Amino acid sequence: SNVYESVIRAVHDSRSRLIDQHTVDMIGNTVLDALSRSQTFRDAVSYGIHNEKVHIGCIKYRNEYELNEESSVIDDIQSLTCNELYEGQEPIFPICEAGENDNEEPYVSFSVAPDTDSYEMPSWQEGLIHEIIHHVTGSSLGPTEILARRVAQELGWSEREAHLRLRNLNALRQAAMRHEENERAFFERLGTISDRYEASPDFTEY
Amino acid sequence: SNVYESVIRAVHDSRSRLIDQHTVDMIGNTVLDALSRSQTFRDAVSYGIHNEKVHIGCIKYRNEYELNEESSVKIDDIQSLTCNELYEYDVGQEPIFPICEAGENDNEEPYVSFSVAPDTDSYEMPSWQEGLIHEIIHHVTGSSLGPTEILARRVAQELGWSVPEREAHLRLRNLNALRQAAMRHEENERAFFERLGTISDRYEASPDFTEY
Repeated sequence: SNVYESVIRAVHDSRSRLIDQHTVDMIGNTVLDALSRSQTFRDAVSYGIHNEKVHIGCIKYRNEYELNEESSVIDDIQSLTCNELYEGQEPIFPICEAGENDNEEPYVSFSVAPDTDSYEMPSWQEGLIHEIIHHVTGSSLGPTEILARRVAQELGWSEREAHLRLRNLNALRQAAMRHEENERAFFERLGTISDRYEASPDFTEY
Repeated sequence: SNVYESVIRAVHDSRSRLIDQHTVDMIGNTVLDALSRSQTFRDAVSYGIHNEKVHIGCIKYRNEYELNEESSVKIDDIQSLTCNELYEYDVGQEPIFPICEAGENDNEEPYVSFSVAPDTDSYEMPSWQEGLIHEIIHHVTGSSLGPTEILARRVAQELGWSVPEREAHLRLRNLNALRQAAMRHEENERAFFERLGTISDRYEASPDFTEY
């Protein structure tokens, strides 16, 4: 509860490295739902407090991506089009990792949120929690996937490699399509953040 | 701290009288953003706790609607409403509008009924959000008019949100948010209105939105 507000502000402090407001909300909604309802997320979080691992409140969030080097497109992520997301030769996929900056502050990079009630949401949420789990439990594997599975089950959320890929793809697509009226800037925001550069925290470019 | 968890669970417990997961989501985000960053809102919430008014963690959420009596179209009930009918006729002839109310049930337990939430990043979101805060302001300030109106605009400005003439804008915001919600569930159109009717009859629907 000391921790709910810290996380809320952490999420607010993450806007400039995230793709859209929708992703800002999904993150808030899911991390805090887990924190409230999931006995194993709470133990894992609590463990990190009491064992001098990462305090959830410190964790900030990013939508970092990178080029696919089995592609047949290059250039940059900031110069990609709706259509290129439809022509495993996919331009990009996101950096899904629990990292820390040069200043040793912990962050989670992960896919852009899919749309509410899409098929790919429950899996997205599980993934996000999984990466958080890496930080709070001190882990840089089986144990953490299992752990996240349990959280996902406790919360009622509904080959692995391929599935993971199409999930990460449409999520990109869904987000893109979301802003089709602002396509160019969406990608110029995405390319911006993937270059570890800080964008509009109020998404003024929408 | 203590109130943040209380609210996340009020919301969770509010699901069965809420129209969809998006609205549940939007409510949660909006109330916690206000509680995190708005000094006026926190001042208002504190007051209610200290002075034996409503604790916010007490408050549940509803999307009750009532039929527009002054509407030409005859539909027997909400559950009977159709999308084309929604889309079909504009303000002043709309079948139903939101019940915006800071009420309580017969156990004196507090609730806020309010419009369904409009789409993410839509024109109506900021005003919706401000209106949700308004209704909560009524509970936590102990009230039952301009003072609360003013408090609410203040909260909205402190947070960076946007916004007779007022009524029209409001009435149009309400209707457009209903149209967006309706369109949001185009694959389950009949269930959308069945659920809206059930909530509007003051009965509980499934907390997991199993009809979608």
